[PDB]
Amino acid sequence: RFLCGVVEGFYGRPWVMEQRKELFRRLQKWELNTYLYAPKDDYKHRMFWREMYSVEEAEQLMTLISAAREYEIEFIYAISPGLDITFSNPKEVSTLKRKLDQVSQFGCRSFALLFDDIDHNMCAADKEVFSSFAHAQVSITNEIYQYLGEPETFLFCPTEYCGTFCYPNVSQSPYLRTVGEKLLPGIEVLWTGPKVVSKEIPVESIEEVSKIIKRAPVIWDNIHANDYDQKRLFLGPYKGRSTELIPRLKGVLTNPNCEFEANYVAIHTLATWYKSNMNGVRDVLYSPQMALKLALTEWLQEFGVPHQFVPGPNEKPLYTAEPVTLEDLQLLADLFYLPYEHGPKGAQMLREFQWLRANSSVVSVNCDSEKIEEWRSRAAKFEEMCGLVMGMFTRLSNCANRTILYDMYSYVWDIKSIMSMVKSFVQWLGCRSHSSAQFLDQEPWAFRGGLAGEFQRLLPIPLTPTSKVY
Amino acid sequence: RFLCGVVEGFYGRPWVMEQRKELFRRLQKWELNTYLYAPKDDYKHRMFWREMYSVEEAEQLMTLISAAREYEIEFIYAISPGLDITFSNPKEVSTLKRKLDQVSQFGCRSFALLFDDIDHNMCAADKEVFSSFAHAQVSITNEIYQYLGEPETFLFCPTEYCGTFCYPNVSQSPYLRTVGEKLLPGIEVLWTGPKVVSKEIPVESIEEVSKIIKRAPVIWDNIHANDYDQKRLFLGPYKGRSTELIPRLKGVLTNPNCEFEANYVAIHTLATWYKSNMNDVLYSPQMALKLALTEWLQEFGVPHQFVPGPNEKPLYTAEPVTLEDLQLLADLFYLPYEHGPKGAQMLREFQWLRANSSVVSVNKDSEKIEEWRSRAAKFEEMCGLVMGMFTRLSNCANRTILYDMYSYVWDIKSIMSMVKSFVQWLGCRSHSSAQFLIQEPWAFRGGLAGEFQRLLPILTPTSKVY
Repeated sequence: RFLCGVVEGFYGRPWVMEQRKELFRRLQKWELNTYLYAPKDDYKHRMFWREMYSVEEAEQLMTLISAAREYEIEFIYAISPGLDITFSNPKEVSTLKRKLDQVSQFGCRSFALLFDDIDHNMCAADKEVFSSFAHAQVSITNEIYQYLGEPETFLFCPTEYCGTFCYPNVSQSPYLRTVGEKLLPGIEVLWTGPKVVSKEIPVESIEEVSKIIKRAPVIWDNIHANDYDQKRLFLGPYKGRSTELIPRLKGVLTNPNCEFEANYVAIHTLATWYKSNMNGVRDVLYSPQMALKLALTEWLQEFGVPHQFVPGPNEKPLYTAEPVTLEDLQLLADLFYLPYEHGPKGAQMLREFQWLRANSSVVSVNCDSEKIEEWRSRAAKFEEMCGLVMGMFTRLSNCANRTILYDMYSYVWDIKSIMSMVKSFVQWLGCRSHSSAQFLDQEPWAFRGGLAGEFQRLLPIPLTPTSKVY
Repeated sequence: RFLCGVVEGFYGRPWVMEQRKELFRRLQKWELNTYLYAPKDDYKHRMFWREMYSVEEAEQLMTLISAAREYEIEFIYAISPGLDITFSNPKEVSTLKRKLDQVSQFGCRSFALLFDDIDHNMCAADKEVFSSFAHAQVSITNEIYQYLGEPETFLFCPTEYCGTFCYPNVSQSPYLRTVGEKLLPGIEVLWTGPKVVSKEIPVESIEEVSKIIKRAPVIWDNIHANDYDQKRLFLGPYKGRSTELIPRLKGVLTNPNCEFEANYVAIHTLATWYKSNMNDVLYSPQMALKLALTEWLQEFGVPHQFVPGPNEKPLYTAEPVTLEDLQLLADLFYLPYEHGPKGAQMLREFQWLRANSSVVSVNKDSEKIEEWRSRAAKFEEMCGLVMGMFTRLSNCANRTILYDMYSYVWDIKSIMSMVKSFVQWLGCRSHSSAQFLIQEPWAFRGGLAGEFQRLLPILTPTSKVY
């Protein structure tokens, strides 16, 4: 019995009910089994955790819970009271019971209390009653677990939810020692690995934490989360998590991109990883590369589905003729790959452009043959690759599935707009030994990224135009 | 008779029907009168301009046209065939007629042909028939204008839509000379000023273009457009266009932020500007901003109890969004070529602190050091105002407004938090051995796009993400 699935647990615009229902269908299809409702900014889940749902909201939740049951997906209702609950007040604890009990009357049998991203400071009244922040949390979590009839699945998200957050380290944390000792053993605890967004989750980091919390954790995986950086998106495969973790874990619930339709790879490849070693104990089962191909091959089929003039040899050919290919998606994913890694093709373009720039002088004076025919042929290879990015954009912009397009638009627009400008600059580097033109005062580009961008930059890390915005 | 209003004319996720209806209400309330339907990526407007609307799409457009009429707003249906059309083929010109006549059967009496953002290259068959790109455009525009009964309002968007796009300049462009000469005089021409996103639209730039096109243009204003840069948003006032342009113009239609609810300031201040000299002395950008923000505020407390003791945990949700929070948010996301007073100020203070950083990284020059400390503390407090702004907005009852703006407000507060941290660290340099970043997200900020952009020519802070 292993919880594998998705947690809607990020900041910003939550998913709407139609999308949650569609998620359940995808989860079932890929043989996953769990959804955890935890959208940080759905107002009645965290900020206003005290308010009961209205009649309409109640009707929408009942329908959603029914849809989970119909798709053989376990629906886990989480709540996040940690920003302002007075833990020692029994009127507050009753409010929390009332809320959760309203939800069980919607049909829900699984629950969670989340204490992620809050400070350690307690109010005066809670310090009189509890000796540490952990004691207060564990107390109300135990009291709520028991009030709900000790449900088969109840989750707890600690404030120290990753290696780096544990004062002073994982294995001596007083916060986690208390959680391990006092949190009832039927309750499961959530963990995100060594960091908030863990590049790898090694087996020993999980043995280490399993010992102080005294169970195998459920992983809350932020690998594909993109709420922390406006320009980023993650389409690369589930990676850096050994199939050997599966027997050492109670589950994995991935918290992925905000943009719903961008999560085809993230969820599909998680499912391939789980299925690969569903029944192992205490030979190379999962290949990230092969799983990416499986997922992109299957994602492609959705682009032609919504959600006969033929011009002569002399006439204007159809702008719309060419559909999105598999090679376009392999490329898109390599440009928007993983949090600590660009995909092979993007890393390559970046490396070639760095090289062209630092060897730029070779081509700005007057013929040095062997170095020069190297630069020209790498520069032409690079110009062709920039052309593949524009093609990828152009064909996506024409696909029949507009819902997928809109979710990804601003990302694909951004990369193609920047590759177009990079290509232009490489072209200009190759004219320096005969063109007098300079490259480019004030258009959009002087202010790129807005005010945020200016601060970020000051910290430690028949003649077509140039002045095109669109 | 002057067309003033909004054009939904940007790239990306278009507005949905509920939002367009709500726009009409806002337009009416602020005494504007025109909407121009032109969403670049609504598929049947440009890419697939040839396809007729389905029964459902047809029903939705009839409803929307009815709503425009009900709110005393002129609905102008635009279409953009320029990527694909063979101009010389009469089957193609007929397809275009069929499309537009389906739309007039929805109730629409006003139309537009847009040729923005396409190349000048014609196919072989069109060069046999037309001597220039302009001739071909003007021909089908005139043919369509006449077929529809020479309707009162018909617009044309040229390919050379701004000063910088005119080869070789505005006043000698063969493309614009042809447009001025041959485009029927009842048809109106769209223009965006000296540039795509014009900082100013001076009076003479409009006299200059008015003479070669031989009428007063309608302005298509991209001042507040934000489709060209993922991280940007514009909440500052309508600025850089004199009230004296009004008599020299047939209208102004603003193409604003993609995020619907962000356009409260952009549209309200445009309306204040028009009203000021319907028939700079008359209009103050600053005063117009205040008017619009004070009225915008009222929407935040509206959607779309336990009282803790002196000992107990105080409500996280207690403090509502203030007027001072919105003035600050707007100053951080102001205009395309200008930050608002408060953001320019924070930037200037932070630049100063950084370049005088050395003063505090050694030790006996007292007056310069007590200057740095007190400016550094003043700056730390201002970074705190940005976090306040964020946390109160994140608690407001109008969730629709919040969601439209969330990732921008999150981004600024997340960066000010990191800037503040760095200023704190600069003031420990004369005793702390700690380095700034000891990777986590920050090494890869902006993604691959960010790394290319950087190479073109001009509880720990790394560890906490949220």
